[PDB]
Amino acid sequence: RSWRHLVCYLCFYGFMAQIRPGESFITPYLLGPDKNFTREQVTNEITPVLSYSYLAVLVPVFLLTDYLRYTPVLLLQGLSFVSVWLLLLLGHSVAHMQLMELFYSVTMAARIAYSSYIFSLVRPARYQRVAGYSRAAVLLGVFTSSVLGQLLVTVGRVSFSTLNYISLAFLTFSVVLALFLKRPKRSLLARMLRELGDSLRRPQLRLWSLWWVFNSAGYYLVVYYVHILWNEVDPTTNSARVYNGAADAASTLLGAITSFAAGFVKIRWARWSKLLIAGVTATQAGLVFLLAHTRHPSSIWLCYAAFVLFRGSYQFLVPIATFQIASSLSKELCALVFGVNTFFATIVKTIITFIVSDVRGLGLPVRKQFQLYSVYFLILSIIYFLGAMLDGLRHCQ
Repeated sequence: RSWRHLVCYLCFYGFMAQIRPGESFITPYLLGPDKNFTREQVTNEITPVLSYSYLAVLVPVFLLTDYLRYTPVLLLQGLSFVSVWLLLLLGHSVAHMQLMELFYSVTMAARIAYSSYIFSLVRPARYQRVAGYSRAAVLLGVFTSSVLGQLLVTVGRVSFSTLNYISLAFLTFSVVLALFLKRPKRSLLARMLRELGDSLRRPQLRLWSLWWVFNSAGYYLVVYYVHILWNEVDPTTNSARVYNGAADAASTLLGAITSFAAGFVKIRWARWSKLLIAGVTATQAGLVFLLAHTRHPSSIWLCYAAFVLFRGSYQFLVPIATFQIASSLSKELCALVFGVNTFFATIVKTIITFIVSDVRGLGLPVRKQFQLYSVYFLILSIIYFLGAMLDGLRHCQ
């Protein structure tokens, strides 16, 4: 009886909090006529601050979430989203946008807290069902937010400034709603070290761990800079012409459908893993190279298709990795295993972005940067293919 109230309220809160209309249109807004911002300043100054701040903030945020009750951190995440949008709306110089990226890193940092919170509150026996409902609700919210924003701008022909104002009310409502949710009762050691040592010896785990470390950072870099590349391809003379949100919605739908597929044959494809990684990485590298090589104004639709295909391809691979990693370990150690992996991936991403894009260095523009990322992904694919071939060589004997 009373259980249903919280069961629906958690899903409602998640769905409402994923309603960010202007998130996908932030990059065009920065380059819009109303703001005297150059593309090179955006590409060389802002996102490096995002990456560095993410690396700086990750570990303390997770440790605070685990030590403290989750509800404070969830409220902090909502408040951080509010602050990010306020700074974006009132940003007046490059330093303001740098601070905005600093705050947005915090919001990005606490996304994983939600799953742990839901796991803590719900009874262990009923955890699976409620977790599935929550994942469905949050994915639906993410899918509908971009659709709502893009449809509002496209046919409504509303200006960009209006869109962010509309988004602000939704963010305020999200934080207000989040404030109410009840805090978990009680979710607060050589055994952990022994378990980590024992599990680490497993062969299957290391491959996926390295994949998560490197390919994840590459994918995140591509995701960050793709919007700037799109703006470079075509000027946004008219607000309606842009369809950034539509690509995000399509990518969300494709990722959902393909992730559904992974579970269908996750076990049946366990034996063949290196070859699968090589094949997927090859397609990702080809798509990145295609994005880099497209310069004609009228091919923009094909660029959108390549991007949605790339994001879908990356999304397809995640569930298999999560399943393979989780099986050996236990719930207690899973969060630590994921956290360490995430931290190493962020360190790698920080190094790469500081080298390629950060000032006081190469500082290459977006085009050559994507051209370099293409070679990076191709090298990863070649390494995986060579490893698979070496493994197969012994199998014959």
